[PDB]
Amino acid sequence: GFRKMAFPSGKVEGCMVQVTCGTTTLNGLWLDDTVYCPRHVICTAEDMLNPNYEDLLIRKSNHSFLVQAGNVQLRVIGHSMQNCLLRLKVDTSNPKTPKYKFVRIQPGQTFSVLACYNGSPSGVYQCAMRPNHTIKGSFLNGSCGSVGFNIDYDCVSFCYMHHMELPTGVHAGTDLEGKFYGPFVDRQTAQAAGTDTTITLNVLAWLYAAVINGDRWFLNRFTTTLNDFNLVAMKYNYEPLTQDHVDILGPLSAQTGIAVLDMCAALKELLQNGMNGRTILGSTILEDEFTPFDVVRQ
Amino acid sequence: GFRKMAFPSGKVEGCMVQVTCGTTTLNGLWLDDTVYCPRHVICTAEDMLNPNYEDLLIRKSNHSFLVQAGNVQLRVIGHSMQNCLLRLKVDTSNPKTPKYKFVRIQPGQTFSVLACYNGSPSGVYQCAMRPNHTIKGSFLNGSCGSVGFNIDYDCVSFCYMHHMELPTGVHAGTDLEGKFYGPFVDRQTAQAAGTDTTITLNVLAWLYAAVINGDRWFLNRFTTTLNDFNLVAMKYNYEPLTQDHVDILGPLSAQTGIAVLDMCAALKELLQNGMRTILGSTILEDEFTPFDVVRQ
Ligand SMILES: O=c1cc(-c2ccccc2)oc2cc(O)c(O)c(O)c12
Repeated sequence: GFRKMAFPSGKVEGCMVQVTCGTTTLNGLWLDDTVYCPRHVICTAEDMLNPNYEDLLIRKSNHSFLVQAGNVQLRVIGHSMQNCLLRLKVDTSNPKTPKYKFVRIQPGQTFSVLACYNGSPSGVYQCAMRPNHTIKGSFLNGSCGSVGFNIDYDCVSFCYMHHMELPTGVHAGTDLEGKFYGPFVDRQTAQAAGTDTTITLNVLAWLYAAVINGDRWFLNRFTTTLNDFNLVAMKYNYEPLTQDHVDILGPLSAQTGIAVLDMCAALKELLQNGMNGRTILGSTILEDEFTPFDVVRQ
Repeated sequence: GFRKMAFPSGKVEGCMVQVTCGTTTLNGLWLDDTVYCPRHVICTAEDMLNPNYEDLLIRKSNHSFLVQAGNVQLRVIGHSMQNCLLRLKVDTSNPKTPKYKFVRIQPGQTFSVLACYNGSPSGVYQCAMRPNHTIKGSFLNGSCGSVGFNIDYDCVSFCYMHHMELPTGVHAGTDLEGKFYGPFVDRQTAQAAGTDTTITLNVLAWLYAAVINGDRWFLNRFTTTLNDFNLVAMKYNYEPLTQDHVDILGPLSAQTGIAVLDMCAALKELLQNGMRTILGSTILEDEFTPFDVVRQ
């Protein structure tokens, strides 16, 4: 009844191409006359903490990159490195280029991922940027260069390009300027992310979504202080709630009729006692990948 | 890393339009020179208690249906009824019509929904045809005509068109021939879905997925016949397992080394004793197919 939804992916699907350098093939994003892809496509198996990407790329030519848009092949007439991305300039300008921008999303925010393989889209799902700057996504081999995005109006805000899977199985990538999210580097060495936490602002948004959907069982008559709640949050590996967070939830406090500090009391009770086998909005776990904005849209 | 994934929606977005008739607008599906939409578009709020569609349809002309594909308007050149669907022959053939079929989805199978409002795609989600022929979808006021679909290769198998919410909160609709899923009718009436049952095939697939992910407390060394398993399942309102279901679980069984009937013996104990968490939750997921699982 209330479920994760992904943006319609059509404006992105039209931008997906396949980029091959040597014996390596991944996905790239074709916008106007530029193709973006992860730079480790030049990289053989010297990915193993060896890569000097400046050295590997100086030895390449436009000729060494093969880019296919569906059936058609596009001629690479230029190339450059932007952080951990390749910028391939091509002769044809994507007729399907949408209105778009590049944005760097902040932890806790959500976006849709179009999981791609050899340049053909295969799946779409919603997810979130974790506090430790990883995403708990679904990426197989060949998904590299898949992009994450939000759509507002006719405009596509790209926020993520996929680069690698970490040992723990979470995923790491960059924005569309090629700067990584988090402490990661694009080399096949072992890398740990920071210890993750739970997105408090999103759980509270979700609890509001349950109230707005006719699920009030977890509420109570109590209340707590911002700091008094925050003390419970730390004991449970939850992100401290900022005063601004409260201000973000204002509109939802209104429609629900529950004061933000009251919902914290409810949440504090849920964390301490558990859920006793009941469910909220259909889930038996405190759900932290809907934003206030997401809940408003449904 | 197990998430519900929807198919890419773009091959379907290219086909969504806006049908208006009177003061009622909903969504329509535009393939070639025909536009498909729910026939209840021609009803008034009054004529919703016991409508005679053939009557209401005879009392309408081409010029009675407004079909808008974005800013452009399409001209209705013809119109007929196909069961619970209106077929509007249109001015133009859709330049963006993909390779497609009309398939009839079986209970337990899944599909992607493109939730549209005013012909404008809003969002994509995945869901399953429940055994009681409803779906637990996400459809607000204005979603009728939104379409459900699967993609295999470059081809869109259309399988659902949305028509109604039932008082349960769940949703009912037709295939793209206009034949409803279930016993439901496009009249405001006292219809309601039957008792739902759990899709046992998908729960068994979920258990294989959890085993693959390192969760395996629920296994046991007991065994069960198909027949003794099916008898227990039905007492708990789980679908009985068919011969074909057992085969569809073949790949997952071998990948795990857990024989199908051994996983059934584990599910049997969970049904009779309860749970403890599986893949993070205490309720068994039943909308993840065996196919969803093998993809990872
Ligand atoms: O997960 C991936 C990781 C890497 C990689 C290479 C060097 C250092 C770190 C990661 O390359 C890839 C290339 C692909 O075509 C693909 O589908 C992938 O999933 C990966």
